[PDB]
Amino acid sequence: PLPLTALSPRRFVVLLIFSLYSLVNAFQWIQYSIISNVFEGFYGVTLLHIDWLSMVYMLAYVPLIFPATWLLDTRGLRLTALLGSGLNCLGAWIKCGSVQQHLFWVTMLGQCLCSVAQVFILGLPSRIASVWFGPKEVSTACATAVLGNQLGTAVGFLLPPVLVPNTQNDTNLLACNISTMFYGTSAVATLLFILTAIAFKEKPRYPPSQAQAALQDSPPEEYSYKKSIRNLFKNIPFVLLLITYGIMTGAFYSVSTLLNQMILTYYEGEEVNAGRIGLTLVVAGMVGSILCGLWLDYTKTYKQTTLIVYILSFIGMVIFTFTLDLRYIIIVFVTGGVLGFFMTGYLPLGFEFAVEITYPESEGTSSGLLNASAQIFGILFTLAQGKLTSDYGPKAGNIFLCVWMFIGIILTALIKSDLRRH
Ligand SMILES: CC(C)CCC[C@@H](C)[C@H]1CC[C@H]2[C@@H]3CC=C4C[C@@H](OC(=O)CCC(=O)O)CC[C@]4(C)[C@H]3CC[C@]12C
Ligand SMILES: CC(C)CCC[C@@H](C)[C@H]1CC[C@H]2[C@@H]3CC=C4C[C@@H](OC(=O)CCC(=O)O)CC[C@]4(C)[C@H]3CC[C@]12C
Ligand SMILES: CC(C)CCC[C@@H](C)[C@H]1CC[C@H]2[C@@H]3CC=C4C[C@@H](OC(=O)CCC(=O)O)CC[C@]4(C)[C@H]3CC[C@]12C
Repeated sequence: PLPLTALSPRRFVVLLIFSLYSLVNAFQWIQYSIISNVFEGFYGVTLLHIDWLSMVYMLAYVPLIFPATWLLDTRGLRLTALLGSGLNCLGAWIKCGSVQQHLFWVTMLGQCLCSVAQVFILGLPSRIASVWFGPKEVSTACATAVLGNQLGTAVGFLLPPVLVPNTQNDTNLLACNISTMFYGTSAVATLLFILTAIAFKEKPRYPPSQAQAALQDSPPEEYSYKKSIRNLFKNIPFVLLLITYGIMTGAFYSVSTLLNQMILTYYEGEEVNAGRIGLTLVVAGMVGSILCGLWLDYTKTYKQTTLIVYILSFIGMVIFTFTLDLRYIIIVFVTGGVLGFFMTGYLPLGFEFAVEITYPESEGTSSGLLNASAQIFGILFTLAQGKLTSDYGPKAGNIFLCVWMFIGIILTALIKSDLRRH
């Protein structure tokens, strides 16, 4: 109680503003893929181009996460938030000027800018929660921050199909709809960036928590990211957890990117239904994350719960694979909901397991490695599954995903640890 601790209303504002612009970023990640056929027709490109529009996020994250983490640690929260918001706004504005049949590269540049923004955006939740919220409010603030990005992904799934119908016959109408969507996104991003500039302060006048007061009082300490990574790789259980988490997240990313292709293969004129399926998957994933966190809290064992969740995710993936072609959209809805539930439920559990197993290694390095593995696996799975679907049909790529999930289960079982919640 020696230092003075107080809570300011501005924290909520900050938690809102980030949760908004981060949301927007997530939207921009999946806007193209969900209507990938429409953009393919408009730009006269192949589906691989639209897949790369989504994979640029993953590609940009891998080489910039560690530099971004260092910048956040050294310069503070405000600079990172401003960078993320401004980059997202600039990417949206560039996309606004990319609405033409011969200007795909402008949209690619805007998407790359949004990808660079994501690197700054993704790391802010926990740091903001610690800096601006008290001990009891930290968990809720972090949950809201992550839910912002998840809701952004869900909205990116749902909205573009409604906003941009597949009017390939009329180029003017398609261009007008794409321009409307881009201008709306740009306006929202600009407003959020202005709000971040005006109100997003570095930290409150007084620390919200005693732990935050101690952290701020402590002098800065330099950390060697390379040494931390080398020590982490020595931990074979952590390597196995990294591989499994990357496999699962990459499978989710590949399914999200190629969902439109799989749905359009068997159901025609169902882009809106595909977006609804994606939104159902994301919402079920949120619910599964909450329920799996509760299950882990009750049972208190990382290994058993993680393995069971992985097995359930594999079963759901197989069910979706072998039910997609039944030509019933409701079955696709249910299977996608179950699959997203289990897949997104796995992610927090695996992340916590990897963070705890790596102790006392810095959480930043482990988080960066986990996310980089997720991005790499997502890129590889997206490429392989897209090629398989184009050449042999969605079932081949889905079976490839199922095989990778089975390999992930095998790796998870091989993990040797008795770690328990403390
Ligand atoms: C600044 C950071 C975020 C990195 C940004 C990198 C991108 C500008 C690069 C990385 C991978 C590239 C893609 C890698 C492979 C392809 C497939 C390629 O396909 C063809 O040329 C097919 C031609 C045919 O149809 O015969 C077209 C370019 C494209 C989309 C590339 C476009 C430019 C990309 C997205
Ligand atoms: C498990 C599979 C699927 C993914 C494995 C990924 C790693 C092997 C790669 C991915 C990103 C890489 C990092 C990307 C950027 C940098 C910054 C780079 O900075 C420097 O050159 C200076 C470092 C210093 O200050 O000592 C050092 C290597 C490092 C940490 C890299 C180390 C190796 C990493 C973690
Ligand atoms: C850990 C990594 C290295 C695993 C890689 C596994 C791939 C080599 C497998 C996984 C899914 C397989 C595909 C699943 C389904 C099919 C459909 C299949 O269709 C056919 O024409 C033959 C069967 C039939 O008659 O229906 C042809 C092989 C193919 C593309 C398979 C080719 C081999 C794939 C890509």
